[PDB]
Amino acid sequence: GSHMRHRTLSSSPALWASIPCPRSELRLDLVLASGQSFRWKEQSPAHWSGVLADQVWTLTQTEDQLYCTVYRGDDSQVSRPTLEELETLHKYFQLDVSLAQLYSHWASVDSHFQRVAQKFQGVRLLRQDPTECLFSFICSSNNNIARITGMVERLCQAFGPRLIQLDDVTYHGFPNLHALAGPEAETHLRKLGLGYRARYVRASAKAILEEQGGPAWLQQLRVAPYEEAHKALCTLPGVGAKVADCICLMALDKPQAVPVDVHVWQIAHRDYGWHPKTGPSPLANKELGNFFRNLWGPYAGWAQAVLFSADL
Amino acid sequence: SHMRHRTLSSSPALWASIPCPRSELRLDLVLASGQSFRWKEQSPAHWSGVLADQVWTLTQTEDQLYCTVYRVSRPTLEELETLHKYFQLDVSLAQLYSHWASVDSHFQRVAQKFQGVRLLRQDPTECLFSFICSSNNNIARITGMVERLCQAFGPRLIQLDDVTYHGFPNLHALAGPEAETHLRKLGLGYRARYVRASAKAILEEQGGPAWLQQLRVAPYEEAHKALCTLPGVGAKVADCICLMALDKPQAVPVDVHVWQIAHRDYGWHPKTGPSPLANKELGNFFRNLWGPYAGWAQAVLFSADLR
Amino acid sequence: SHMRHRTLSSSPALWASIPCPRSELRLDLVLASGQSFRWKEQSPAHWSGVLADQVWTLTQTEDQLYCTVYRDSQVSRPTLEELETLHKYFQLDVSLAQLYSHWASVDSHFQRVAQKFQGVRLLRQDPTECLFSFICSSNNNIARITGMVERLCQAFGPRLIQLDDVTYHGFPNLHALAGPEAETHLRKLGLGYRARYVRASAKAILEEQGGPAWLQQLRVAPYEEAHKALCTLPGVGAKVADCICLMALDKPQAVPVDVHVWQIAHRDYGWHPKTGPSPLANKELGNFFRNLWGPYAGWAQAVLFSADLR
Ligand SMILES: Ic1ccc(Nc2nc(C3CC3)nc3ccccc23)cc1
Ligand SMILES: Ic1ccc(Nc2nc(C3CC3)nc3ccccc23)cc1
Ligand code: NI
Repeated sequence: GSHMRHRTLSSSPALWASIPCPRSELRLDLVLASGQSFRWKEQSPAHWSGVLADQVWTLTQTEDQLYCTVYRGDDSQVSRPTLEELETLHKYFQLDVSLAQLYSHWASVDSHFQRVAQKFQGVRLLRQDPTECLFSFICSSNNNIARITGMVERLCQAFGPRLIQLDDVTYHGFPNLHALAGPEAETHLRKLGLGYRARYVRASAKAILEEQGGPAWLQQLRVAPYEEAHKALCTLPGVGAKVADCICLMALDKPQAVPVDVHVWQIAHRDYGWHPKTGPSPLANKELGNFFRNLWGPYAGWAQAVLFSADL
Repeated sequence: SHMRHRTLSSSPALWASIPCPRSELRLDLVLASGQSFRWKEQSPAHWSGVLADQVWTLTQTEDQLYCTVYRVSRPTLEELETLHKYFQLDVSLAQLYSHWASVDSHFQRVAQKFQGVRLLRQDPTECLFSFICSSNNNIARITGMVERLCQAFGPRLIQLDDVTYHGFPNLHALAGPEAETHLRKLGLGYRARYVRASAKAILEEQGGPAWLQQLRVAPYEEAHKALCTLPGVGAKVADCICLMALDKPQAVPVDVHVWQIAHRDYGWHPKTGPSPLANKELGNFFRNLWGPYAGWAQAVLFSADLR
Repeated sequence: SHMRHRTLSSSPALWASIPCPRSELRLDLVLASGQSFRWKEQSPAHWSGVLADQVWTLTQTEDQLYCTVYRDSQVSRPTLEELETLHKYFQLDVSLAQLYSHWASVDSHFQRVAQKFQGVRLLRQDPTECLFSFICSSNNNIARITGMVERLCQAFGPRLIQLDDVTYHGFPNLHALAGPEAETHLRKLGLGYRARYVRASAKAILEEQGGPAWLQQLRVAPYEEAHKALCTLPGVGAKVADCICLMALDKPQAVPVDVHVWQIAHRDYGWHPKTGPSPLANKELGNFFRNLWGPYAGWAQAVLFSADLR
């Protein structure tokens, strides 16, 4: 292992900065391991360590403050987070968005939400890098949080740049398309236990580079309307309506995207008495997405995240 | 002299008791569960509110219902009897709970923690205009509208602490030319017109209160149809009044809340989303399951769902 | 009686052990979850009841199943053959850890519920006892059936032993339940209409089917043949026949369906018939759970029942 160690607050308070953030606007423990991102681990209690854009971070919070420290993978000396680095963290947690106001609105139109959301405040959507989000959720088919976390970790060690080692944890940045598109990529990824998903990863990387003109295409979908972005993602190998809706909600700034599968069907039927007006089909899935947009409004995906967090 | 809300230890000379197990009646489940909007717990375990132009305070032990009335004398026999009628204590809740539990496994699991849920026997006039006055969302907003309505149009009875108690208005007061303008200011919106119109309609039809009293004796089906001819009264409101004021224990008021319970807890779908015909079907389902006190069994499930 | 219910600290000379993880068997989830109606927790963590005309007390640690047997005879610790009949009764040859894994892999709902409810397995019951027990199961709950079976056994079954104020009787044979008095007697013991089905089914197995060797033939016969054969008996429909199949005739795929399974299926799985409870829709719901969980569907059901009853 490495002589360099995971930081805690009160081990090294010189190296931590703070963002003013109520625990009611963000609970790290509900957002960082609830199946949005698969790159955060609680390495010591209340201290969440993980990768953002080829930098490792540790995060912890009091009732009113979000405390962050950053580790850089170069000669540069151990330093407290910069202003620009704090701003990318403010963007990542979309803290511009008032969760208090959204919770109020959903509770006003949905009695079920009002009962369940009391114990589950500070559930918001991370704003993820599209590349990371796409290839993460391509590995999401027929999977659970624990197994995906493993696949993504091994995928990053194999294809992503080595950043730094803290204790016995070696941190890698998320691979670029070129690394995942290479001739060995599928064989290698299959060894790492991706199974059939290994093909979709290589094929989607090749497709975006050759057919769509690189990662600037995923950035175009961030600006494009929800419907255009969703259809465009669904043309990729391994990406159907569910995965396209996850990416839309979590990386392409489409707060109205409602990823539908057996889990959402179960909630809808049990808690709302919903049946299709036309069992899961492509058309009924779209109908159930529309139902939740009609009920909750243009941040329907965000309301869904609160119900998922409350069901788990 | 400044008069205060009584407690049982403070002035026990002025309290009478009715023998009543806490299993036959829990005041805390019945008096602020959206049947009546005129009871507040002004001090702990002590419920104060208006019955027929008199203020009462109510509290209970495990075996006794303690009541005091403000008109300095203890409640009379006739006054105790109107309170016995109000809580319909002739009806054995122990026997009903037994019967429902015997035919309904779900009820048996849920009703354990929620004993003493019964239906108040409300004045028809107060019940009708209370439930017309509701957007039918929340207890708090209706409680406000009814309180302000009573201060504006009802006779002043007494003041206890900083609470001024008014009796419910008579039909004449709600039927007047000013009634709609006034009620609109009190925030009723378009419902203010249905209140005035329904008051006029009931007065026009024989004796005002005497018509609603006829519906109390009339069969459930006749009473329900008759209420539905009133401005602002549909099947749901007519079923509330039937169950709560017209002695129709089989009345099952149906809306999205009952649909949710029925579907989730009983696996019920219509055999023909909410429609008038499907709502009637769901009412029939619960009468078939629970029997002639279906409305009372419903009240237990509502009390157990809200907690 | 001068003879008392044993506890593990009171008389450890008379107890033997079977190596058995609490993850493979929780007595407290299996012995009063409506499979058998003959086990009571007479002292905490100590389950006393009848197996094959012998009384047992059972208790467990995290890794061991501790058993003592009461036989007049010299007070002795359980024999090897007696331990083996207990190993058969709990079907401990079957890996519950492997089955739980398989069900959890194909069913997210099961995975959430089965965490707190491990060691739910199916007892292997005597067919006669299971048949007449579950004939009394129509329009009934665990508490009321436990009473009917207890009174039935005292009235018609041989006295085995008394421990404290509890007199233990073996289950009656068919001949005892088939007599001219049987229905009148059983009606007094509070069985109601079920008293008729008990006498009639006893008569039917003796006269029409050639005695209890018929129930042993159904244990060897395929599920579907055994089920149809049970359904020819008075008071045995699809639900009771499926209970007997699962709990006594070694048919792990049998899924007893009634209003209780309908409720779980609809609420927890969003299932509707691809067509309210009917004979055909009940069969459809049984097929749904066999399709989902595989050939041990009945065992997976038992886990959900144990988790629903809490
Ligand atoms: I709002 C929200 C929050 C979290 C996630 N998480 C995941 N959603 C799904 C299905 C339900 C779409 N499947 C997954 C499988 C494995 C891991 C994470 C998953 C999706 C949407
Ligand atoms: I796997 C399994 C586990 C326990 C039981 N128990 C019982 N199942 C039923 C209906 C639901 C089939 N009804 C009963 C009535 C009374 C007592 C016990 C009963 C059945 C199957
Ligand atoms: Ni349904």
